[PDB]
Amino acid sequence: TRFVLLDRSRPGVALVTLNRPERMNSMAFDVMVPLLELLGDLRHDNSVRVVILTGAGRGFSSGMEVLDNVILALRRLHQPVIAAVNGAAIGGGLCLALACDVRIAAHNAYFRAAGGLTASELGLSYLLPRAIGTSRAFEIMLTGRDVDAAEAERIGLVSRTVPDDDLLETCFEMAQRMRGFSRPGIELTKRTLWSGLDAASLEGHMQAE
Amino acid sequence: TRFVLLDRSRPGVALVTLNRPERMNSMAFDVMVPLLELLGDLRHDNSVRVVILTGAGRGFSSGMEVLDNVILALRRLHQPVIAAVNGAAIGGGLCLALACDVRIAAHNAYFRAAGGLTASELGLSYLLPRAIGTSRAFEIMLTGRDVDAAEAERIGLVSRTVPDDDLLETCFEMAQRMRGFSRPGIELTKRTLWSGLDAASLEGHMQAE
Amino acid sequence: TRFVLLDRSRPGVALVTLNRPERMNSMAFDVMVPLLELLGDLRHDNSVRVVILTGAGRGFSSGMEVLDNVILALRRLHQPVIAAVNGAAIGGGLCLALACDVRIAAHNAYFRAAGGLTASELGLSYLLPRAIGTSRAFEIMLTGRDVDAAEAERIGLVSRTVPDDDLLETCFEMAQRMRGFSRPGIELTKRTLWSGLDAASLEGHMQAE
Repeated sequence: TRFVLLDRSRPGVALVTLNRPERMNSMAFDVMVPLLELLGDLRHDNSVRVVILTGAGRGFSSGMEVLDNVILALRRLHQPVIAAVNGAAIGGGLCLALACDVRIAAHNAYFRAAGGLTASELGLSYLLPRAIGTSRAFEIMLTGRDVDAAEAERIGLVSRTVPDDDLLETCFEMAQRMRGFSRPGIELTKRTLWSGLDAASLEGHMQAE
Repeated sequence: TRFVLLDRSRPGVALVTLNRPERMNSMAFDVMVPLLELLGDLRHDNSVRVVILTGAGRGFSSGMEVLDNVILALRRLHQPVIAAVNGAAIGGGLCLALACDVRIAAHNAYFRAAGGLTASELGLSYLLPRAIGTSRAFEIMLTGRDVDAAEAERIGLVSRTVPDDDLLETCFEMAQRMRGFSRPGIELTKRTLWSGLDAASLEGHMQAE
Repeated sequence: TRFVLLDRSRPGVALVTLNRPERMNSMAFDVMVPLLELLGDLRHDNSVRVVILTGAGRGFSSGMEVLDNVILALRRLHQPVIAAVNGAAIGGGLCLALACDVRIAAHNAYFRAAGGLTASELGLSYLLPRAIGTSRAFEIMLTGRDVDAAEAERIGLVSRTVPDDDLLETCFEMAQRMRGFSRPGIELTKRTLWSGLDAASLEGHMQAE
């Protein structure tokens, strides 16, 4: 009945579930705003070392902009965010997954860019070519085709694709491994990675303080 | 007898053929300048939704700079450009293909960087690592080796590799699919993609107007 | 007994061996400083066309910063540098390999990011996502897992993976091929490639002089 659920069962992990499976967790206002407030809170929760983000039901997400705020909130966390893509990641849903630090896909997952200049398409146009190279990003976005989970793994859109039944535990297993590193160590890795993408030059980035 | 041919057989599509098969469509002045003027015209033709670019004969192209003007003209089109790489794409020819939005290769195609600071090598050095990653771009350009069509598909230099006999119709099939999207929608996708490559940061790009 | 060895057996090639196999050629001060001085000398040696960099013993390298100076010295050479990754490339060792122009791996090799804001992690965070895309770079660096030589080749972290016994000769064969191009031609290719990575835009890069 809540639009975004939080699960703190596992030590050091916050499992966040987009919860309107009826509408394929479409990123309407009443989903993205509570998500934004939760992401803000999680930033200050030092018991949480890793965030796993997933969708209730059949889809991950079918996707006055709040998506850009959410994207930057994900990036602002000192915790790594693992997207557990359990089903359809479409438009804003694909962009949300690309805003996470790691993606793992269920066999059931597929990915589509879709949709008017939106935060979603701007985010996609920045992040997708940097994930999978310009050739594949360009034709996927220009044809608007579906990318299945096997292809997503092959081309490096996700890190791994696993049986639907194994998805969350794979993510929990990865989170558990990440817990073994120090909180400031992991944070620095995440921060250098995202700022490395924006860096003007190699030398400038190496001079970062 | 014309050095660049235009074919408007298929609705919404302009098939452009580099036509000096004798010299493997080498990007001499008398080819690139008519191509440049045609690309300028196509920009204003609202009957054309998609451009397919290919070479006459055995090669795609064997490649006071006009290549840079052509590169920027391709990019300036609101229409997606599909390179139908039917054979040898060498030097300026590879750079021309990389300046298109999507590449499809015939079984017959192969790719080589070749050649004096040229627009070709500058364009390549920017575009190839962004297409296929720095490791592969660097050694392909530093060894100057041939890359066959099967490898090109594997590493994401092209989106697909198909039988020689099926090349153009695969491209027409993709163009036909792209026609289904609105003209301003497709345009925005192409524009965000190319400007995304040049963007200084994620956040700056998301603030684009 | 020297910490960095130079081998000029093969014409046009300088084979540089990191020589403290006892400590897995860890990039301590007494290794990196002589390497830095050697890289400086090699820059002025016009008999040397290609540099091959490798490690003595079982590892490539297990890795007040001098690593950043070494990184920029490698990049400053007009000669291509081929990393012959003969074993463990860990932390600064992986970053060193990523600072070379081409990587070839022995069957024996594996790669790990490891480690406090260091030149190593900054260099990695810039170079790894540009080599293999953000999805794989991010999870490899955030999980700190080992990447074996077969995977490294598959994802384009290295150009090729070969039997341990064949590693150096594969590199010598590639160097021999690179020798066939002119010294200023090869130099320009290397320079456009590295500056292309830092370029602000396609058009700006094409206007380079």
